[PDB]
Amino acid sequence: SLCYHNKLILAPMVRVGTLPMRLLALDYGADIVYCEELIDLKMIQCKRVVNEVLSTVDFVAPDDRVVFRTCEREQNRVVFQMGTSDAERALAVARLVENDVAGIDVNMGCPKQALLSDPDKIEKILSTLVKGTRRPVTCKIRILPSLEDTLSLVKRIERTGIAAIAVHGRKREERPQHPVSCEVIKAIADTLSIPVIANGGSHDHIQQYSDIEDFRQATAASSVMVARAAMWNPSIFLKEGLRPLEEVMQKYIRYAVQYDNHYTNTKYCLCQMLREQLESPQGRLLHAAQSSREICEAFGLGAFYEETTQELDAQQARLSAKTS
Ligand SMILES: Cc1cc2c(cc1C)N(C[C@H](O)[C@H](O)[C@H](O)COP(=O)(O)O)c1[nH]c(=O)[nH]c(=O)c1N2
Repeated sequence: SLCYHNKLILAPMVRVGTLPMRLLALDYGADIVYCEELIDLKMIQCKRVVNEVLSTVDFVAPDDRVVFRTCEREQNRVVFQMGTSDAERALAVARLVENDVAGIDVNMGCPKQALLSDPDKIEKILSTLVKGTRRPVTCKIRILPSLEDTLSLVKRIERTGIAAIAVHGRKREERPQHPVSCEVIKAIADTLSIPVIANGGSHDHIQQYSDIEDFRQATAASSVMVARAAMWNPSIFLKEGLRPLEEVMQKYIRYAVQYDNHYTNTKYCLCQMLREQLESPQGRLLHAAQSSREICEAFGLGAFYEETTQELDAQQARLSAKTS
């Protein structure tokens, strides 16, 4: 049901791509939102729990930590990314989450101790997945050192029946400071019979909404996935123009509290948004903050925090045995 053509996509990002960021990207016009990479070996340990208090579906590890949290609002739009090096374990993890997500993605940059380097194994993991789940299956790659090797590999990958491929147009051995190769992404999109999601354009190509469609045309790709630009301000997806960072940060913080996001993750994401402004008044208050309450107070959201905490407590009582 998920279509990968002509879309704006939030790229998978460790730490950044937890539920609050995903929901905020959807608010601002992203069509598809990837979660952070999560490890198959960790996910197989988790229990699926319907959390009626938060109105979420939680995947909860044996140490009681919530590894992945989702909700009905993103069900039709969220793509689950795993790091895997074992076909049958990947498939078990996909079946664990498949009823709560719209797509399953494999990060080819992830090791086998990169998967990208081993077409035999890629073909096995991806064909096992494609055959075994009712959701579309994608993968995400970095380009190889030679143009010709890159084109042969993607032809191999494509024959596994995946629905789309995201291509970060940088070689493994080069920083984000090196220019992105639109030439290569164009050659891949020209070659492949499946949609290609261009990636790697933030900063050097993508500073405002209209840069996204420009990058898509330069790459001749079907869609564009955005990571760093969205991490800095997820209203990058909004056709009408960027929103003021204060509005965005407050909206982020509200989601983080309403979905009981761990405060260290909330703080990490805010620090990425405030990257040029750690010395601003709010920057310094954030730095000192050691709890979600203190994060909220740093942004003028103390009354919001108290009220929401009371709401979530009252919801918990309402939904307990005693009320029955
Ligand atoms: C903080 C952070 C975290 C991650 C990443 C990046 C950043 C900045 N990236 C890579 C990312 O998806 C993307 O390919 C690159 O950042 C290039 O695209 P942009 O130019 O940033 O839009 C990444 N890639 C991936 O496949 N899975 C992941 O979970 C991560 N995590």
